[PDB]
Amino acid sequence: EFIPTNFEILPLEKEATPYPALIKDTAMSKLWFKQDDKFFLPKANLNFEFFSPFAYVDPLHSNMAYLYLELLKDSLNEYAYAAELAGLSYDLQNTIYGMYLSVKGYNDKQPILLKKIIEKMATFEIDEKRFEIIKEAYMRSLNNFRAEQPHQHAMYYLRLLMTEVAWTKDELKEALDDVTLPRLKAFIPQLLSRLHIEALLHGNITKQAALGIMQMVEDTLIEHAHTKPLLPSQLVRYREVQLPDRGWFVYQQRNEVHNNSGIEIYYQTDMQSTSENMFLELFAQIISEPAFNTLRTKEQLGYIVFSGPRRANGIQGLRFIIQSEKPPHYLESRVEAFLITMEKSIEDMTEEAFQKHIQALAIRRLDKPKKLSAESAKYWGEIISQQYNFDRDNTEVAYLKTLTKEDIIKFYKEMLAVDAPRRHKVSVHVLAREPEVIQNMTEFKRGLPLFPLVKPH
Amino acid sequence: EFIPTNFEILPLEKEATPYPALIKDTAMSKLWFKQDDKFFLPKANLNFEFFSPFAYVDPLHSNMAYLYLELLKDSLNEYAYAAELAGLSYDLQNTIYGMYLSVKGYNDKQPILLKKIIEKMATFEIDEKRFEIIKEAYMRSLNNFRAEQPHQHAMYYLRLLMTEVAWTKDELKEALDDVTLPRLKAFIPQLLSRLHIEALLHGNITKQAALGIMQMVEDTLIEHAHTKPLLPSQLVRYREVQLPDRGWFVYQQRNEVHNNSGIEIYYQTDMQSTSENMFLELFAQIISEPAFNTLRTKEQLGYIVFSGPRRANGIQGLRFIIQSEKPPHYLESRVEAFLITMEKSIEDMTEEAFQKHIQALAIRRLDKPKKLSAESAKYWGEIISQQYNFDRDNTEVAYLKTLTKEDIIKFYKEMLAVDAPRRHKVSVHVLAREMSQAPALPQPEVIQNMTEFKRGLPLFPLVKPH
Repeated sequence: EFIPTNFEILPLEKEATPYPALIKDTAMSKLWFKQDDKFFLPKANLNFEFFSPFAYVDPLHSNMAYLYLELLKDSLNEYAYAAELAGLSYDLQNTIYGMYLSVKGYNDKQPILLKKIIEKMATFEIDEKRFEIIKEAYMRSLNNFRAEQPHQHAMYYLRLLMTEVAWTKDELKEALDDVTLPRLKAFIPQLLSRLHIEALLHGNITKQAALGIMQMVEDTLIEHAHTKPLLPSQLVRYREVQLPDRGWFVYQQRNEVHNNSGIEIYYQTDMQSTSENMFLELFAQIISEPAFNTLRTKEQLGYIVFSGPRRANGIQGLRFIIQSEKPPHYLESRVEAFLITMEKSIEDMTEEAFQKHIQALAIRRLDKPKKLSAESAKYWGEIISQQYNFDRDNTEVAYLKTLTKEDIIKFYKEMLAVDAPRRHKVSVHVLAREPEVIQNMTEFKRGLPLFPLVKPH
Repeated sequence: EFIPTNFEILPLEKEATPYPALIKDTAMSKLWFKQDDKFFLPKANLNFEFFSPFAYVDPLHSNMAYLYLELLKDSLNEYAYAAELAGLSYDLQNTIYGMYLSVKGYNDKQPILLKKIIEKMATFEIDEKRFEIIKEAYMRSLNNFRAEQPHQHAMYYLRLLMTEVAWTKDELKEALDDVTLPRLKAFIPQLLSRLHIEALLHGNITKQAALGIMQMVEDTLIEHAHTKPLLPSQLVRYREVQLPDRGWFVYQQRNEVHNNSGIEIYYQTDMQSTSENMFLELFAQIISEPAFNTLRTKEQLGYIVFSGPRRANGIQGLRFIIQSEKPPHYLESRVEAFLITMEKSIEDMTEEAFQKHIQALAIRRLDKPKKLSAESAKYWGEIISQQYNFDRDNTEVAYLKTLTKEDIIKFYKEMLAVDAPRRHKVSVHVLAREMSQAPALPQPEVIQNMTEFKRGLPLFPLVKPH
């Protein structure tokens, strides 16, 4: 029931910001807030990150976190679905860093519902055969990972190689022999003991009641297990590996199931500066549409052929996701033919190609939101990257029109040419069922540098 | 009963290697061993190192590790005294890596005592009031670390800044407010679940008996806590902080007791490449005696005046440790004045200073070991640094004959001078309790948050192991 009365719209106050302001920061939590200006709807959306150290400590802890949230979902689904039937949808998911909480719906009863959600996932129990079915089930999903689509395989190996630490699915497979009820049951209060909160509150709501409810919530967190905040030195992130400025390295991975060869051709550009976002977006699109002309039709590589940006750890990147059944060096050679095609296709650009193209980028980028969850998802998508540049849109567009033909030529050469000093190229071969070598990826990653992080504005 | 009857000199075998070979490799361990051709004593060394991810993850489990090993030795002391009286030493220690074991002594009950030690710390129990005493007592030992001399305190900050992760002593101090005995006792076998041992064994035993001792140990572990081997992706090390190629950064702390300011002046040259070893060593000796001659002696700056190299994490370095009662920037100015003094003193070198200086550097570096415990500490210090290049001596001497003096200007200009494009300069201030011509150096940065400092900063590569 939960008092479905108050659907009223709340008028905007003195805090007449168009972007979410950080209304509370502690060592326990960090709180951003934004009333709805454009839509004025009787709705609210809430997103929560619970940051905690125990997440990527070891493949065993990751499995336990998984199973925790997984069986947690299995526990609460039976209670939650009738309230979800009332028009309040949600999602619980995980991060490599922490936990992902979504609360979406009306303004009327999210405080009571979220209250009972916190009270519910605080005091948590395990059934035996339930644990076995879920265990076996994810065990299937794990050794299944030999049998999926090579574009996912390629993105998995790329996010393996180009992060700081990475636990393979093999280790995850072998370690499931030890997941016992007492071991998880020891793990559970340890995890929830000490953690960090981060929250998005967005809708026709107030700041003070948001602070009081959020306060109430973290006070309940302290009420259960005597929660203490985290230390501000263990809010670390994982950096990304610096290529030694010239290397073009490659290796191979042999699939077992699919008679298909994926391939991902990674390029380190740079951190997201304001110039580099528009460099990479515009250059990506200038190699986008002629690729639609030449790759499927003319070069006939495959059907799942993809190229483009990479947004991870605050670091930009360039990729070529292609799954087909080919020799990988043969496929690389026609990718290099496409690189020659785009290289001269730069220098053959008229003013017209340029102008239609930058207007294409413009309408590609420009759109007003259409629902509070969309804009809230973009803002959350900025809070997870800890950037907060709320008006990067206007600045990047204002920069975007201030480009020349020669502006991307000077962008092109040092990173992409064959005689290039800043060429950061690396590919990953995924084989079908039938530079330097990389023997041990730890010993590979041993003597390679690490990129800096972004200054928070 | 630990009195020996083993007085038998073992004849050296057909296996006449001058350096320890990897005689046993598993996914669990890695084992290095030699025996003394020269020294001929019935004694042996043992340097077991436990390795674990969970050691330095947080203040809390590290606190539990230290209190564990403390009450561990405290329990096994009353037995240990007869061995210690006989010349059978041991040491349990903790590292940033894991826990550190170093046994040394005679050839009597070596597998036997080691068997007991491993089996004891394998299955170990806790008393209540014993836990209260270890808690309270090391808790009292914590806030004493405000009170030490700032050269020691500054070297703590040096190993603080020049690593990847580092827990300060306050946060580590505060985290013991909630440590109860059941949390530790739950923690312990989880700690002991998986771990790595890599050991150097040196002295009067054989190869096959060493294989049996190693097997013994790991089998004892698998017997107790069912230890399984690691995978080689969790063979991590910590990286070291990049400097932004021209920056000179500094900050200050303040002591309460001492009325003196300290300083340590760090310089990132480079990794130990063949050139850089003889470069920095030669520069270290040429900055050794004249700094002692003019700064501490002649200028009478202070008493805790120290100069010289720094070698940590496979990274060379140059540091200057000076505690005195001075303004530290004033002190910087005369440090830099000494740099100009040395700069001029370079070009004034004849061939006699040159030849006597490099020969004295050679004899400073070259010496055959006298005590067996010394050479084991050097080799061990190289095994923990994962270098293993034991024939670095021939390497260094062969490189040494190929040096000039203009090379050290080439060393001086981009790396050490003030007009440097490749300037990697960093000092550390430590204030006192209450707080002859220098040019205008560029401005330093204030450093409020060391974490937010290290946040966007690159990290160094690691070393290819020899």
